[PDB]
Amino acid sequence: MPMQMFMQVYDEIQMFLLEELELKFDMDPNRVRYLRKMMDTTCLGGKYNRGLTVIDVAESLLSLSGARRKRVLHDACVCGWMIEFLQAHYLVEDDIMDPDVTVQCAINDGLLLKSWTHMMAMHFFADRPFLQDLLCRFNRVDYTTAVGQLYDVTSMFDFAEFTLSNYKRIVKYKTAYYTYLLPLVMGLIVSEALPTVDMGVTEELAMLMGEYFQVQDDVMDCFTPPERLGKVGTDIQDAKCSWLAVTFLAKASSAQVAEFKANYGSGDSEKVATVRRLYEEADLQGDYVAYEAAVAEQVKELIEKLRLCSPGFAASVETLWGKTY
Amino acid sequence: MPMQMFMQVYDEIQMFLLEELELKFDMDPNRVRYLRKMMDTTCLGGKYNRGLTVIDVAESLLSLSGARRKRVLHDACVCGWMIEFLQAHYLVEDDIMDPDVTVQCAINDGLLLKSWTHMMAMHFFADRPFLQDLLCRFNRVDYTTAVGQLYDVTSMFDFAEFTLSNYKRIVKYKTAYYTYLLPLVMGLIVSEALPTVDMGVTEELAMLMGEYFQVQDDVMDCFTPPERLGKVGTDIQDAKCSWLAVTFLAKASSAQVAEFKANYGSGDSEKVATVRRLYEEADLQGDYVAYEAAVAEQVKELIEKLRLCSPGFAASVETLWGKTY
Ligand SMILES: Cc1cccc(NCc2ccccc2)n1
Ligand SMILES: Cc1cccc(NCc2ccccc2)n1
Repeated sequence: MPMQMFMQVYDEIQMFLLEELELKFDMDPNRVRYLRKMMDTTCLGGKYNRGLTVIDVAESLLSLSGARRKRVLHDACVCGWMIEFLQAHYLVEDDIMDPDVTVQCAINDGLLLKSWTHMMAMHFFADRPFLQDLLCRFNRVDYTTAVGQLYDVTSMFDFAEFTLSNYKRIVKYKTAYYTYLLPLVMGLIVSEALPTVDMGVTEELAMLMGEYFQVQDDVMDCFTPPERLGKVGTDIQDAKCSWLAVTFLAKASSAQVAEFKANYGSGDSEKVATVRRLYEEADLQGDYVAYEAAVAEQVKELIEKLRLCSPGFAASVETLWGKTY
Repeated sequence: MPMQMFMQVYDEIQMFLLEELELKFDMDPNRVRYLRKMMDTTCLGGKYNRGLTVIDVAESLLSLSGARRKRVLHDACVCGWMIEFLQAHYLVEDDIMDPDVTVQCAINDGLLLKSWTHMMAMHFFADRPFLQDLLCRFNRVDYTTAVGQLYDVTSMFDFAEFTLSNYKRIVKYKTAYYTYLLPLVMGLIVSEALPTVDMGVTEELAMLMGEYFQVQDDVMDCFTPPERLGKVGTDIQDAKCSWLAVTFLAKASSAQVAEFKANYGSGDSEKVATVRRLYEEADLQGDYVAYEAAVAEQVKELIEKLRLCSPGFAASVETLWGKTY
C-alpha cells in the first residue's frame, strides 16, 4: 500500500512536470519524451528508502495524533519524491566527476533534477502554509550536502585531517542531513506537528544513524567483493578519509603508518592489497563490530527520550533505524 | 553612489556567508579563506549590469511612489547579488563543459554559488513578507534557464530547428528571463509594488531586449576579432543556432545551403572562413542593422504603454534598454 501509493504519485508528479514544459515552456514532444526517459532512469530503480521514510513518519502522526488524512499522505508522497529527485541529482553530479554534447546533457540533467524538486513543491504545496518553511529547510539541507562534499573531496589536501572527529563532520554534512534528518523533518512538516518533537534528540539520532550507515559502508567498500557489493570499491585508490583509514592510523605502529602513507591513494593492484593487508593485520574488522554496537546502544537510548513527548514519531524513527541496522 | 553601495553590501553578504560556515557549519579557517577567494573570483570582475538594474528599479519606485527607504535599497542590493551569484553559477557550469580533484572542486563551487543565493535570501529577507514569493519566482527563472540551454545544446540534434521562432525560444528561456525579466521583477518585489505594473508589457519588453542583445552578440561572435571581442568566437565551430545561421538559411540558394551544411559545425580554419564568406556574400550585416532597428522601435513603443500605469517603473526599464542599445 505505501510503495504502491508512492509509485502512483510519481506518475502524477511526472505528468504535471512534463505537461508544464509542454504547455508553459513551449517544449516539443521529442524533448518531452526525452525528459520522461531521463526522469525514469535517474529517479526510479532504487530502494526509495528516503522517500518512503517521509510517508512512514506522516502515517504515524495521523492515527496517533477524514479529508485531512488524504491530503497529508499525498503531501508526504510529493516530499518523498523531492528527496528521491534530489538523490537523483546527486548521483548525476557524481557521474560527471568520473563540443561533447553528452557532457552538456549530463550537466543539464543534473540541474533539471534539482529544479524539479522546486517545481513539484511550488505546485502541490502552492496553498499550503508550510511552503516557505519547506523550501528553506530543503535548500539549507542541500547547501549542507555541498559543504559536506567539500570536506570529503579535500580531506587529503589543503593525513592531518584523518581524524575521527573530521570523519564525523564529513559524514554528518555530506550524508546524514539529507538521508536521515531531512525525511524525518519533512514528515513532521506535512503532518503540521513539527514543534511537537524534540529536534535536539531528533538531530542527534540522525547523525548517529548516518555515522552507523557510513562505517558499515566503508568496511564493505574494502572487503566485500564486487559481485556481492554491487560496485567496485575504490576508497583506497581515491585516498578517501574512510573509517578504516582513521581507525588504522590510531592503532598502527610508526613503520606501519609509513607503509600506509607510501601505499594509500594509489591504483596499483598490490599497493591496494598492501593496504588491505595492513587493515586485516590490525584487527579492524574486530573493532568494527564493537564500534557499531556502541552506536546502536546510543540509538536505542535516544529513541526513548524522543518518546516521552512523541510516542508515534519515535515509532517511525525506530523503523528507519531497522533499515540501517 | 549606487555602485559604491552595491560593492559595500557584497562585503556584508560575504561576511555573513563565511561566518555562517565558520559558526554553524564547523568550517576550518583554511577553507573559509579558500571560499572567500573563490567567491571573489567567480562573482566580482564583471559589469554587474543585472545586479545594478535591481537597484535602479527600486530607487525609481521610492521617490516616485524614511526608514522604509533604507530597507528597500538594502533589500534591492541583496537581490542584485542573488542574480550576480547566479550568473557566477552559470559561468562556472560553462567552464566544466569545456580522481581529478580540480574537477570535483569546480563542480562543488557551482553548487555552492547556487546555494548561496538561497542562504542570503533566507537571512536578509527572513522577516520579509515576500520571501516565499521571491524564492519561487527565482527558482522558476533558474528552471527556465536550464530549459533554455536544453534547447540550445540540442538545437542541431534530435537543420530543421534552425528557424527564427526556435531561435527566439532559445534566447527567451536561456537568456531573456534571468538577464532582463528577473532583475525588473526583483526590483518590484523589494519595492512592494509588484501588482502595480502591467506584467504582460513587462515580459514582452524583456524578451525583445534579450533578443536584441543576443543578435548583436551573434554578429560580433563571428566578425569581431578576438582582441576586440574579448574572447574567441566559436559559434560556427560549435554549430550553434545563431541569428546569422537562421537568417542565412532563409535567403541562401539551394547550392549555398549545401555548401553551408558541408562546412558548418567544423573546426577547420578554412571551413569557418567559408562560412563567414557565405555570411558576407549574403549581405547579412546589412540585414542586421534593419532587424535591430525594428526591434528598437518595438521597445520604444512598449515602454510607453507601461508608462500609463507605471511612470517611474518605465524610467528604469528605459535605462536598462540604453545599456543594451
Ligand atoms: C550519492 C551522493 C550523495 C551525496 C553527495 C554526493 N555527491 C557530492 C555532491 C554532488 C553534487 C552536489 C552536492 C554534493 N553523492
Ligand atoms: C553565461 C550563461 C548564461 C546562461 C546559461 C549558461 N549556461 C547554461 C546553463 C548552465 C548551468 C545551468 C543552467 C544553464 N551560461
